[PDB]
Amino acid sequence: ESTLGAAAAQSGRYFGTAIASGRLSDSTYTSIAGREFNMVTAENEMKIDATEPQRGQFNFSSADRVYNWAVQNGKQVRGHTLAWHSQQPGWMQSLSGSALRQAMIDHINGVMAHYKGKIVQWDVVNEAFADGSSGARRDSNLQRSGNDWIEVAFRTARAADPSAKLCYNDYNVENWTWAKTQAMYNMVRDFKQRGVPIDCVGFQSHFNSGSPYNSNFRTTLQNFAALGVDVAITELDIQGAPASTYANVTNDCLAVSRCLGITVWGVRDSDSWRSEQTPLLFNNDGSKKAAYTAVLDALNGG
Ligand SMILES: O[C@@H]1[C@@H](O)[C@H](O[C@@H]2CCNC[C@H]2O)OC[C@H]1O
Repeated sequence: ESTLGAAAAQSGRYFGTAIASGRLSDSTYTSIAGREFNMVTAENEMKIDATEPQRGQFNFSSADRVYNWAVQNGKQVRGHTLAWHSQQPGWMQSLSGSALRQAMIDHINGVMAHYKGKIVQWDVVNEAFADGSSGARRDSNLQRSGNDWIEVAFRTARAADPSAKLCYNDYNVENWTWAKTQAMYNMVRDFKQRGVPIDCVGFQSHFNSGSPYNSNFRTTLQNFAALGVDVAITELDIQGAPASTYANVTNDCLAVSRCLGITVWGVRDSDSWRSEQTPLLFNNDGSKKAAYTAVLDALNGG
């Protein structure tokens, strides 16, 4: 096949991108993204602050611009994200304890109701683990509300939209030997033992010199799949966009039956949150980089 999404679809997978609503007037952006991807994540518009800028007062305008663009262009949508320490609106940042817990639940219920039946995967909880050697939970208002915040978010989501696949998403959890990875593994294992409703694990896959790709990513993906969850590569970007690493990651997904697909975190290098690291598949002018060709060839089986 001639495009990433179509090539992925031949093996039953998707190839997605992050979409920014403010860029939906950019003809190069929309035409390349339209052609190449069959899955969309809103880069910012489905986050807590965007969707609930005042408590109880939802604003889906920008989110729906992304959603509607996706489905008008034949893509499915991953919802990102319902419960996270970052990009909280001010009103939620000030809450703690039981009041925060109620607001977290209310936010999940309101957003999922708006999209009920329409979104195939939700990143219900994002980035709950600390970096480094401890495997501890990240300090946040949510974590301070109790260790059960994650499980409660998942149980809330399962009740709100039983059709959605519920994902836990994080970064620096790709290398099988890292403490953070093992913390996430043991959480998912615990959730499956205690009946907590988790369907998928998202590996953000932000690879760079401080958190480099390792061939053991395939092992990580296999081992999580064996716990009885799907796995997905959710926010892939790679410092310098080396073709070799991009091919390795693609082949790791293709090797694991329950790897649903790959999303890259943007279209052109200049669209990237980390543009200075030139970490994506298209040049600033929209042309294909060497890494594009390596991914397409891997998806096509040679
Ligand atoms: O525009 C930027 C987004 O790309 C960025 O997205 C996060 C990358 C790290 N993982 C979670 C994602 O939501 O969020 C910051 C924003 O400024």
